[PDB]
Amino acid sequence: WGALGHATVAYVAQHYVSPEAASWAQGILGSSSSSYLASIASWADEYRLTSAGKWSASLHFIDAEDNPPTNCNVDYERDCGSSGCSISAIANYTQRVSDSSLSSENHAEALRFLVHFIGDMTQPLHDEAYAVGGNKINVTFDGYHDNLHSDWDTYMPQKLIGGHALSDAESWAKTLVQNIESGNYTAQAIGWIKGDNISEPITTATRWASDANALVCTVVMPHGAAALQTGDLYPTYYDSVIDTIELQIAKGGYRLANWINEIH
Ligand SMILES: *[C@@H]1O[C@H](CO)[C@@H](O[C@@H]2O[C@H](CO)[C@@H](O)[C@H](O)[C@H]2NC(C)=O)[C@H](O)[C@H]1NC(C)=O
Ligand SMILES: *[C@@H]1O[C@H](CO)[C@@H](O)[C@H](O)[C@H]1NC(C)=O
Ligand SMILES: *[C@@H]1O[C@H](CO)[C@@H](O)[C@H](O)[C@H]1NC(C)=O
Ligand SMILES: [Zn+2]
Ligand SMILES: [Zn+2]
Ligand SMILES: [Zn+2]
Ligand SMILES: [Zn+2]
Repeated sequence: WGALGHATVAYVAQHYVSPEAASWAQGILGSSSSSYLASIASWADEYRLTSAGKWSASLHFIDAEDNPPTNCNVDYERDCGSSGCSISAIANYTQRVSDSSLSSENHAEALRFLVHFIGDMTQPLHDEAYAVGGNKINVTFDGYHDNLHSDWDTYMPQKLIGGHALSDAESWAKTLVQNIESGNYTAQAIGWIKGDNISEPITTATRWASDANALVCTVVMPHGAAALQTGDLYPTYYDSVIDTIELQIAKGGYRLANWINEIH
């Protein structure tokens, strides 16, 4: 996800963290603001744009080597790779935030990374190798020449909401929260975190990856890529996927809240 998506996942998480957990994260982040998690949700993307951070680019995704749309599957040892992936990064930093030998700012870095990666994992193209996670699939959306990946990360979410300011993410999170507590997602919500255990970060994260990867075959490119490079994707393709985007942003937020609560 782009900026709006990351901030939204964070605001949703802020709603579900216990009051005690919310004070430990605020202490660790050195900020007691109303946007304590949301304001740093995109830090990892800014970091990879620096020479110091270039090494971390591969942590934002897992290139599942499957065969969409026929067969979608994730395999940790087959797909993670030599330079790490989102799954190994979840394990690394879950352990580092609560390590007593590390420094305060080592803890702040780990938390900032967790806030980000738990969200990135729900974007289906972040769990798929094909065409470089869809970046090579050139398409037309709303009259513009984008690529599949950027449409899922940024353009479709912004088409729905209308902007990427923190205030936009705050309002989107509000509707999502309503739906989880008293709406369409209420019955589903518990299944999003069922089984998640901080003492089993690899098994847990692989589960999150498989859940998102399955959508590549059924929703992202159910009829191959050639079917997507031929007309404008709005409104027909847009209409068929926008419900899934909201669902994935909500899962990220709910899972992040529960992860922080368990760690605390
Ligand atoms: C676990 O997290 C640490 C902290 O971010 C990673 O350490 C960085 O590793 C890169 C590449 O080796 C170095 O260039 C950085 O300078 C390191 N930073 C620090 C603060 O140590 C570490 O590589 C991560 N390990 C895994 C397996 O992902
Ligand atoms: C995709 O890439 C090539 C190069 O731009 C182009 O010839 C083809 O028509 C493209 N598809 C669209 C939708 O541009
Ligand atoms: C988490 O993992 C350990 C097993 O290693 C277990 O004792 C604990 O009950 C597990 N389940 C939850 C929900 O924490
Ligand atoms: Zn992202
Ligand atoms: Zn992306
Ligand atoms: Zn990212
Ligand atoms: Zn509530």
